[PDB]
Amino acid sequence: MKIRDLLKARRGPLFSFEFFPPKDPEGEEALFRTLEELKAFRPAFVSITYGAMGSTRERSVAWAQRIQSLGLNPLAHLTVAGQSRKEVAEVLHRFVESGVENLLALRGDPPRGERVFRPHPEGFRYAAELVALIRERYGDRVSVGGAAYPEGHPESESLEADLRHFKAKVEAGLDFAITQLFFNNAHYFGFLERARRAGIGIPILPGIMPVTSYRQLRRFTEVCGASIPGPLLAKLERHQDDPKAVLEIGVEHAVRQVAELLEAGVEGVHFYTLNKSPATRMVLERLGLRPA
Amino acid sequence: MKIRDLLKARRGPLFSFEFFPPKDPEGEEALFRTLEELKAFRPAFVSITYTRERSVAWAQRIQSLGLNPLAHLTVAGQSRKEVAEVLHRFVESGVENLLALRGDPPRGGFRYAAELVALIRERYGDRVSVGGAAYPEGHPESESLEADLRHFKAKVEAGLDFAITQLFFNNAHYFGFLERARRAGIGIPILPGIMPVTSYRQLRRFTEVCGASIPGPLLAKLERHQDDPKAVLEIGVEHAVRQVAELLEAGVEGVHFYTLNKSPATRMVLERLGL
Ligand SMILES: Cc1cc2nc3c(=O)[nH]c(=O)nc-3n(C[C@H](O)[C@H](O)[C@H](O)COP(=O)(O)OP(=O)(O)OC[C@H]3O[C@@H](n4cnc5c(N)ncnc54)[C@H](O)[C@@H]3O)c2cc1C
Repeated sequence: MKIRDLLKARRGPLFSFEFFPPKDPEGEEALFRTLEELKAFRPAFVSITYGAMGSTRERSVAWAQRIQSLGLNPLAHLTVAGQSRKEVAEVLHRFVESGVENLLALRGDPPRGERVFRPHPEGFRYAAELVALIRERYGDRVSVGGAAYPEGHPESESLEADLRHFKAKVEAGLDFAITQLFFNNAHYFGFLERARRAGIGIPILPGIMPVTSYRQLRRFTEVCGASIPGPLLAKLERHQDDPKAVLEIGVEHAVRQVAELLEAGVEGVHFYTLNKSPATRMVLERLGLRPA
Repeated sequence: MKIRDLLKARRGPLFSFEFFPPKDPEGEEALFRTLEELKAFRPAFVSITYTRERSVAWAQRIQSLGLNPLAHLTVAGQSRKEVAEVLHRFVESGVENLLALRGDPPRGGFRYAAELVALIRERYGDRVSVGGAAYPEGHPESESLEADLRHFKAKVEAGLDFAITQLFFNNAHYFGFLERARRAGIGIPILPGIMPVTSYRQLRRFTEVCGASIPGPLLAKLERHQDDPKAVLEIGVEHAVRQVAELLEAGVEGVHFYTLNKSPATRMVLERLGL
């Protein structure tokens, strides 16, 4: 099913899950056992994140076909970093010929432990270039999403420039966007209001990742650019070495965030889920969405 | 200044006030003494909720105090020419801001507000700024949130510059209304209207009010302290403060306070917010 059509039905909120590349073959089988269990939940779409800069490229195509084999709807993450325009086009074709109908067009992170993006010398620079590629080569045969940053990309120089680049990416041909994770709902609603004033009408799905360890915060603030609201931050940093209390804190905070988002009639919620972590399952149970 | 211009030019969220009207000459003078007191706060605009002779005089009086009136016009209970007449008198007085209404929040011939918006634009073009009411919680007795939103879109398309919502106690329902509006391609400013729950409850005793859902934790807090009006007051103020702090963090263009002259509720709310 195309995500644009799932969204168009307005059948209540779409719940989606994003997983991380498995470390070894037993972890891979464990992850697919988890996706098999997940089908009962009837997720809207599932994905596993892309790019060890390129990847794992044949691996990520294979994982999308395996997800489809389970009767789940894969969203293929497709990046431009570390790859020529022609390599990007090749991988794109491999996903679509494999029956992937949903693509998330992204710039992609730089390589591990490197902070500054530098384009491939014969590659794209901006995700909006990949969106335009897909639309010109496939049109409506696929449904295309992009990332959105309610608190702004760390590398942008103001929220208003950031919004203007987001509008350009939507106009290149997005059907929906999924946000970077955030912990303060008011910054998501405020992004939605900037987007509304800018006449952007596409569905924008909030992305949520419950805090599961204190060591995540540095990735969250510095790399993802998400602020941690004061009351939450206080609790976390008084409990860093009680991983039991950090987890329960993160779960509680995510439950309350998602409850408000669902009461605000968001088009769906996209959950960033560590492969082994029970954080997301606990959130869903506490919300009444999954059996205890 | 026209409200649409105040909004584009704002240096920060705009605060406006809407007073429920007085019952007697005593309460009339106290209201305008409050309004003069208010000049020090530099409110974006002020108004008084819905007898129309006195309405025009009130607008002139507010202007006389150096305040910017948002004049209310309703289609309810009057002919078309009467409506155009009150309209002309407002605009002849130098009122440049008009709120086109059927019902006039917090309260619960032309038939539709949209027809009055369209009349204003026919007669005055863009030389006035026109708002309408918005209902984040709809008319669920009556239609569907979807049908409600279609009606709002039509009213906006008649020529609104901005909307001010009916009061709400659950911010999520205001954010959900904005999201519905976004998906419908409505980009005009829409200001959240807030009334401390005390005041609303007081008001509902006296007249018919437009509905505003009371969330679980607030409804429960109210009931435990149910007798102890200074407790109940405090609960109302604390709830309105938290609502507004979240609204401002979410980049609302302003906040519109519905107030009983009269109650200490709205004064306390502004005070704790550091306004
Ligand atoms: C849901 C989600 C899933 C993700 N999955 C992955 C994944 O699988 N693999 C991975 O490596 N990363 C992934 N990412 C991370 C993402 O790749 C990074 O955050 C990256 O830094 C930004 O990607 P983007 O697609 O938004 O960048 P772009 O939209 O290309 O924007 C990058 C920068 O350029 C600016 N910009 C855009 N257009 C212009 C213009 N034309 N002129 C000047 N500046 C412009 C933007 O404002 C921004 O600062 C994901 C992020 C999200 C939110």
